[PDB]
Amino acid sequence: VHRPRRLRRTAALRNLVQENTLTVNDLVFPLFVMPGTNAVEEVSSMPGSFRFTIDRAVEECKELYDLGIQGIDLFGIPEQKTEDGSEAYNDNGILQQAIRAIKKAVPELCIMTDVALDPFTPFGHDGLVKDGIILNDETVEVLQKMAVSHAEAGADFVSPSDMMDGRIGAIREALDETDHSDVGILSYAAKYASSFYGPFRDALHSAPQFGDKSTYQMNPANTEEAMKEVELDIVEGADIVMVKPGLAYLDIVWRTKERFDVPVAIYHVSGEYAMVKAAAAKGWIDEDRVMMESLLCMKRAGADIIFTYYAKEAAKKLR
Amino acid sequence: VHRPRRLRRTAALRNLVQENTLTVNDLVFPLFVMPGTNAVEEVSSMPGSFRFTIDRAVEECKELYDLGIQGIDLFGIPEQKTEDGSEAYNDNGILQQAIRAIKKAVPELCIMTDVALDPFTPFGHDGLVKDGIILNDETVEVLQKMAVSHAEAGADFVSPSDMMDGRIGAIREALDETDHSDVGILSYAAKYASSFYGPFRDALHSAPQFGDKSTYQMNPANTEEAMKEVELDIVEGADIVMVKPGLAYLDIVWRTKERFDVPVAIYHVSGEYAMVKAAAAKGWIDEDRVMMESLLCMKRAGADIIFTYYAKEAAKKLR
Amino acid sequence: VHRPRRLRRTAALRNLVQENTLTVNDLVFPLFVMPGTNAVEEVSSMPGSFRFTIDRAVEECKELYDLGIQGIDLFGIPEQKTEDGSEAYNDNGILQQAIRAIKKAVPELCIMTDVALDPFTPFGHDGLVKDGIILNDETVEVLQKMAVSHAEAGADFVSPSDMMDGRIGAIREALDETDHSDVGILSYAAKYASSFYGPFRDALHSAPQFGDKSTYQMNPANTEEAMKEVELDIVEGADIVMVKPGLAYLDIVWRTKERFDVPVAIYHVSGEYAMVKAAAAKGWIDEDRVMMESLLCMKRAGADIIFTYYAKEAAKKLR
Amino acid sequence: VHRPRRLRRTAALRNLVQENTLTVNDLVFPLFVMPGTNAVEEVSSMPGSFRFTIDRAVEECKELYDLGIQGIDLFGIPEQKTEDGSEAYNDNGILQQAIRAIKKAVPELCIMTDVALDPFTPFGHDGLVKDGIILNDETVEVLQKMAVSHAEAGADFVSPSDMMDGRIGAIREALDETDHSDVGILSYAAKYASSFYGPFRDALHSAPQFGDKSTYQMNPANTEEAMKEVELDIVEGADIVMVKPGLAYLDIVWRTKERFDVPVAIYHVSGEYAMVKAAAAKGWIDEDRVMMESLLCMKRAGADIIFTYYAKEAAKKLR
Amino acid sequence: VHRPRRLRRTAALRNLVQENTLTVNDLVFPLFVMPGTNAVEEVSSMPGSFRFTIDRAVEECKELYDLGIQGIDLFGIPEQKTEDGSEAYNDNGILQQAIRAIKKAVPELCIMTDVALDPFTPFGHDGLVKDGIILNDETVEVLQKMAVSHAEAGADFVSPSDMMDGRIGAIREALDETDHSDVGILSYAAKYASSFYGPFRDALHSAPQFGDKSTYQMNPANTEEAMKEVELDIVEGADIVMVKPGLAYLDIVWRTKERFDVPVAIYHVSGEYAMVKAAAAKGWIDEDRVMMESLLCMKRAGADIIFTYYAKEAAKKLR
Amino acid sequence: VHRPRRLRRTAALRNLVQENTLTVNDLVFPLFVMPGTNAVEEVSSMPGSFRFTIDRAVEECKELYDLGIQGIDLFGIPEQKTEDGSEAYNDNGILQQAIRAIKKAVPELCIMTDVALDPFTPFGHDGLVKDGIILNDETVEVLQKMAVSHAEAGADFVSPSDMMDGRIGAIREALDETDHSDVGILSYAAKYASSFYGPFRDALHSAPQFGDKSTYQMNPANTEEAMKEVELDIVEGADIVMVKPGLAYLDIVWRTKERFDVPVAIYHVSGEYAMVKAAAAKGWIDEDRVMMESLLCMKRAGADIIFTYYAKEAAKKLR
Ligand SMILES: *C(CCC(=O)O)CC[C@H](*)CCC(=O)O
Ligand SMILES: *C(CCC(=O)O)CC[C@H](*)CCC(=O)O
Ligand SMILES: *C(CCC(=O)O)CC[C@H](*)CCC(=O)O
Ligand SMILES: *[C@H](CCC(=O)O)CC[C@@H](*)CCC(=O)O
Ligand SMILES: *[C@H](CCC(=O)O)CC[C@@H](*)CCC(=O)O
Ligand SMILES: *[C@H](CCC(=O)O)CC[C@@H](*)CCC(=O)O
Ligand SMILES: [Mg+2]
Ligand SMILES: [Mg+2]
Ligand SMILES: [Mg+2]
Ligand SMILES: [Mg+2]
Ligand SMILES: [Mg+2]
Ligand SMILES: [Mg+2]
Repeated sequence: VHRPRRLRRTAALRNLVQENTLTVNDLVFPLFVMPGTNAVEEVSSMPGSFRFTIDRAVEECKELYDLGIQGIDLFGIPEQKTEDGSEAYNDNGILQQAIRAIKKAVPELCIMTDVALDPFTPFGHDGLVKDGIILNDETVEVLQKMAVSHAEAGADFVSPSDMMDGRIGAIREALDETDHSDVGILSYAAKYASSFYGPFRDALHSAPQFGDKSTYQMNPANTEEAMKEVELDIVEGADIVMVKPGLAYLDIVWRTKERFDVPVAIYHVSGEYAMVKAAAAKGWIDEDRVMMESLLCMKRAGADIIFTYYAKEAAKKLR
Repeated sequence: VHRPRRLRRTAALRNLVQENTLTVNDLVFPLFVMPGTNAVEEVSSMPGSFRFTIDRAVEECKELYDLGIQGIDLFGIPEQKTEDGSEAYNDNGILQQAIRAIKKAVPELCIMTDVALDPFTPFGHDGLVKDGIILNDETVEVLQKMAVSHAEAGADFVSPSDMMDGRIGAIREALDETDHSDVGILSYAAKYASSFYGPFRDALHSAPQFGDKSTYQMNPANTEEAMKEVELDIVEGADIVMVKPGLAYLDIVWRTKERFDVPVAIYHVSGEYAMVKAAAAKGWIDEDRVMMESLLCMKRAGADIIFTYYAKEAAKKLR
Repeated sequence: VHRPRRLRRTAALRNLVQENTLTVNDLVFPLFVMPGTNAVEEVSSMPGSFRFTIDRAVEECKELYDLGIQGIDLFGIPEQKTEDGSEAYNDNGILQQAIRAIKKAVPELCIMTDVALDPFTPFGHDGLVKDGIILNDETVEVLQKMAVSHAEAGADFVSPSDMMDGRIGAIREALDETDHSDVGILSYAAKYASSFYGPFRDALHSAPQFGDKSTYQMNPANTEEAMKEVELDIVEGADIVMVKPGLAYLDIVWRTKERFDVPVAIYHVSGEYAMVKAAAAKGWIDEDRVMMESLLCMKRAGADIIFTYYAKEAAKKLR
Repeated sequence: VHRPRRLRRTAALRNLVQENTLTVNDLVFPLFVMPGTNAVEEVSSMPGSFRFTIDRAVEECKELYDLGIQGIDLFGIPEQKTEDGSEAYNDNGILQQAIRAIKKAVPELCIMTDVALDPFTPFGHDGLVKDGIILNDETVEVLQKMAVSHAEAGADFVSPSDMMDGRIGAIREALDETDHSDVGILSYAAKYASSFYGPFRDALHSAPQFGDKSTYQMNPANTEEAMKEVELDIVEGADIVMVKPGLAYLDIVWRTKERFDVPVAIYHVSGEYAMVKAAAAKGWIDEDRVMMESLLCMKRAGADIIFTYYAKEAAKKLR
Repeated sequence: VHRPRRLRRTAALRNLVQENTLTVNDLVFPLFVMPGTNAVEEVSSMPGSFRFTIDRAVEECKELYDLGIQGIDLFGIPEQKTEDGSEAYNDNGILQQAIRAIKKAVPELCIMTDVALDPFTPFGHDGLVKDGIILNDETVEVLQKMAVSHAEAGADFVSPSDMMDGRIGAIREALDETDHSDVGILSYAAKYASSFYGPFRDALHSAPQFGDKSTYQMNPANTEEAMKEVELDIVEGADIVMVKPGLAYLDIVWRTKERFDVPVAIYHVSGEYAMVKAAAAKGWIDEDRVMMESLLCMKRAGADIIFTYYAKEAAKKLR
Repeated sequence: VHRPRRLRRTAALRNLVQENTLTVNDLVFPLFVMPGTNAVEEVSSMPGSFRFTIDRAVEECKELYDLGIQGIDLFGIPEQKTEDGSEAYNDNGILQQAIRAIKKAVPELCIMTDVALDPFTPFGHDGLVKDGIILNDETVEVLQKMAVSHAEAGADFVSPSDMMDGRIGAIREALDETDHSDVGILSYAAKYASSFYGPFRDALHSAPQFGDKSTYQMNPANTEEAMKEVELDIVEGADIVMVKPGLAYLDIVWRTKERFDVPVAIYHVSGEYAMVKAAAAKGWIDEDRVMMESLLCMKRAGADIIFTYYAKEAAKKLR
């Protein structure tokens, strides 16, 4: 009686019933900005990924937008790393310059900016360290000024990847106070303590991360705790809530979409990206096929936004 | 605290968070075929719609598929109308000739065929009439042969618009018996007794429709009864289920999608089409914008397939 | 075994099981009030619709109530349009006079009043414009005084169609402060950026609307975002929540009714009205049948109140 | 913040927000028919209710339909009572004569017929008795013939009040076999062992009811068991399901409507009717107001059809 | 296969599976206290009901508790009725004396006290009347002092039957402020504007109730609005929430129990009581059977507490 | 108020609250068997994976079970490939020899056997090919015999990976007929048309896979269709249901577990395995940590059984 294969008999039927499709409007391109002029350094552990000087990020953002990419996520690599991480909220900071430069050149592009102290401190942590303890409230107060700093330079969205308690609310208070109630917050609501973050940590040159990040980042075994975490951020006022990492976390994505009535974002992490890249170099997989299939998997799971290092290559195929 | 306008501040942000999108793959173009060679009669009450000869129907389907449309829905206008409606299951019938011709020329296109006795009988009803009563089981037995007839001509899908009880299960049985278990059924599961079908009625020249069709077509006031209708049709083995009419019935479309786990189809009826067309001719509305917005509304309501007479125009804009 | 057609066999059975019915108590008549004495101007793009002088609105409200209509929605057309839109909260305003006059003549009628700056400003926007940006908070403070102004003149309900963030709460604070805790608020909770608003914009003579209204009005593709929008307004204290537009938005209506335990209102928009009117002028549809069927569709979708320009014609048929 | 009294401040507002309404189309009038010509005996325990002769029953039905009542429920009082209850399926039985006479005179009225052995047997039970045991399957086999008998006389619906297991499926089978698959079944799905049926019992003169009917009629303490009872009856093929008694059973009515997607019917029992009637005669209550409020309560509980002895009085007021 | 009658075959099986049972712990006895010494007046419209002088209420409360009744609801009939209703919060009031006397004699009994201005004012309303408008906030401030007055005299629970907005919260604030955070509140959360309250209004001799109570008491047609009403009272801090009236409102009771995780109370109103009493006087029903069946109906619907005038007669049978 | 980091402050607290854990009992080791004696060929595209001879397969299973692995999944590589794939049901086939040998040596281990025609046919598809069409019912009839063949050799479970319609029910029928109603079925219920199966394909040497397998394997874009697929398979009688591929499909795994009440299995595909393996060889990721985290992710998604090529390595670490 029931033969499901009827909806798969032809390409002309599979497209009709196809529940989900990937578009360029689902893609956000992360951009690493280092100091200097006219230099582009390839990440050794992320083939195809690059460190960009401000002038080169500007031109990259032209190519990105012309391909139809709507948003970018900016990551800063400072020349000086300090224990108090005060360079994070420097108005003359490399990140701040990048925002200001890109907003001038490509105004129609949405500039999302990372709000974390990870590459701004010698300990390699998202927050301030005292006696081996990564502090909560002391960090958030630094995070407040950082988000203000980004909004000041002209940023559209701030994306705090710190995983501190109640930072989203404080940042909302901080941004509202400084005439930026129109600058949005993409919370990294359920960021897990993953072993998939390798290639990202050498890409930002962040100094030895010391002890692991299990004091604040989620236990990879937990599902219910992600639901608690996301809700707190929505009550705090987050416009968009993200789950990280991506591929092996598509179950959390589904739970967040089915339950919260808020745009869902996902991170196609460096490790996932390096996995596809290394296996294709050996000839064991097809890079193009796996990268696109995995991006469609994220759309099926219920993600609306995908922060991916394959965004530009994905943009070219969806033209 | 909460400012939803943040996700509306720029075209860049609106596109990232946009929950639903319209594609060429959500469109099916209904096609009316009349007897003769090389003639295209425009429908008076549907500007832009045409009665096609088998040879010019082929011409249209080349143009349709090249624009990226995956499926068509065929309607036949027979030279002769009989009380027993036997021409419906004629193997040399115009409908059958059109299927066989289109399938030869453009094989990669999905041919869906209307299974109803409306234009084949002088009484203008979907079934066989006796003493003013439109008969159920006697009709289905004729419909069984009709559906088999289409499959024999080369049809991919059959779309029974009759609204007789238990027709789908019997058609499934009849199709399975004649080695066509790979031919699908798109059921008009919740088809309503609407006054929006005016322009469709004179388009197929169907003879005096007599009294209304409230004895079998659903009461426009009923919601819970659409759920009952759809289920029976799924248990019977429908691959796709349809809600008709479209615009003013998007609540039913949403109920069907949230409850049944089966591809949902919808009909953008001739009345809706003529309504946009007549108001645009006066300059009171923008044709392109209203037609596209109404199509987006249907995707939002949770439809996957849209039977629309604007399909080709919409395809041109999404190209 | 199961033959649903049994409940459709006769008119005497269809009425018994009929899930929903339209009554006069479901209808609200929108009224446009222009300055002057003894003048009634027909809207060129809305046949059957009229611009009313105060003395003529009074007499119209007699005919409306005598037919059994319980509520009216007042729209003002001022002689002077100012960039600050201060005429909106003028106690001697044409809208205010209308409220005061109608309340004297027909006390038993519920006067709902529009709270938006659309026809009161040269830019044709629901709010105040600065550097091309339609302001949020600055607008709401003007909206506060406007609602107070209406309540002062004797209005029963205020219906803010502005689509600003947090206006409903502020208006509730504003009305509570000025001894009007008994004057209700019908929020336009999920008003979409539609291309169906044409004939309404020329009816209020509102000056060229400049750029589109996508910064605040909802994306026609969004369903989940409407659920977020409605809830915020209910927490803010809205007595009634409306979805706009109507016919092609019946899915949102269903979601709002099934989830919020609050009276649901809907807007039968000018474009929908002009569509039925233009097609009937051509003879392609039956005006009476389509207008009533579409009103029943709204009752089926779960609406309690219908703001419709066919209200009086609908009232006459339901007598 | 929240003031619900805002929607109660005026008759104009109460009517707009009113969730449910009572219509003539929700009313079915039960009619008792006795042997003889031209005689109307008033029931002592039901003031306003009458025993009717076939000829005066016709007279009543003209008056009923002209007031707008769509359906009647017929009860027969036979001249002779036999232990095998064979008069129930007599083709010249008074019930059958009444069906055939009413259907000729007022054809546009829906005739529903009681299928029970209560007034046809000396033991006063719904089924056949053996050794003090009211038999199940032996009863249903008699009920099958009874239902067929009514269909043969011209009945539109059969309403089996017996509360035997699996009776509906068998009646459906029996009706389908005898070319009556178009005749519906209104099942007394959750009929309770109530003490409210006093005035109904002497009205049909049913001989000494013996011991109570707790062996088959539901325990007034059971909720979950009504859900079990109703489902079996729907799977068996009931078109409408009924809850009995009415007023004190509105919770069951709500459970049935929220869970089953099938038209729900209810019985306004003789005891409820006599209760209002006796208290009004003392001047302790207002008859008109209580009868109407109780009918509104049933519509609110989610019933669509109401079997009530006040049907004609209610029809007069809704006219 | 499935024969439900198996669980009804014997009394020894019906008791095992019986889902719900009525106990004495489900019963609360309402008590009307008039001024004077050694006098008991029978309510003409409520046979079996009595007006009690303080000394006679004390002795009645002995008989009530000895039968196993845990709670009583006290209603006051003052010698003087004033427009400001200041006698309501008089420490020397007849109600206050009753509380104090009964608490001395039967300490183990739970004294619940009515908090409404109905029999304390000449207009016969639950609140203070100004220009025909029954005031909200002005009433609640009087209600605050009334509840304090009751708690002062030694009351256990206060049961506000006023149906004013936000009274439960204010009374909670008022009781908390005056060292009575341990005195509970049984809110009349969803009290409907019923025509069943007749015999209660003459029992308290309350002066002509003037215009009806539709400005604050619920529309008998509304279900969703009861859900909104109950929640507000639970957020305000109500320990117990009641639905009124009882029998014809068992659907609201079910909705309240299934959704709110809070003890549910119900009122077996005077009109329901007078209905059973009048019909039994005629011999049409069995008083004992109907009274107990209807009390079990309330337990089935999900009520925990039943305010009933048959409580003592019910207590005697459940001994 | 809320600080989730409290449950992350120490390893002592993280372990107490940890929602999910990985055990040796959640692991199944897939085993490839080739013809010959005493030979172990390592897969070029899967480092760590091996082609085993029946005798060395036994050797492996001793080592596997001693580490605590409860189940294995056997794949056969036949010396000869025929178009009818008859070697699949050969009783002296290598697969059958391996079952019979392993079951003798290590009896306490659960032998699960792959039921597919992929490595047995030159066309490289799961079913029989005719005119470019992979046949359904003709395939299942061969699969029936195959499953019976395994049961005859001594298999405990059969795991059909074919993705033909209605194969499970027929296999259940076929197994029950041949006195093997105690042999289970682990259905590949939602197997997707993935590009992750590269390294598995050359491992079993399966001849040119021809065109893709989108005619029967699920579209990676479909969520609702996995729910439809799984249900049919459960109604057919599957004891365990599987989702494939794994990591990028954890949303489907969660949907299946939350809805179906049947043990959920998952496949850690060769592509995922090669991805971790290739990236670790470059030193971009930690092999041990990523492999274990991905396995934990699967347990979190709600899987109970995990088919993984890292099973033995994982078993060593959990020892
Ligand atoms: C139903 C209508 C048949 C009829 O009444 O003629 C099947 C075809 C639907 C077409 C919709 C339209 O374009 O009106
Ligand atoms: C059930 C009652 C039969 C009986 O016990 O006599 C079927 C008829 C219901 C009538 C309800 C009433 O009016 O009491
Ligand atoms: C499905 C894949 C068959 C094929 O396409 O060769 C059944 C076996 C799954 C193995 C998964 C893997 O390791 O790739
Ligand atoms: C979160 C993780 C920081 C770290 O531990 O390196 C902030 C940035 C996420 C992207 C990581 C990736 O691409 O893997
Ligand atoms: C909302 C839309 C304003 C506009 O854009 O014109 C306020 C009034 C709604 C009615 C519009 C209609 O009737 O189409
Ligand atoms: C609510 C109703 C007051 C009234 O209108 O009389 C407070 C007391 C309820 C009991 C009424 C009854 O027993 O009917
Ligand atoms: Mg957090
Ligand atoms: Mg059907
Ligand atoms: Mg809003
Ligand atoms: Mg039954
Ligand atoms: Mg209240
Ligand atoms: Mg399957």
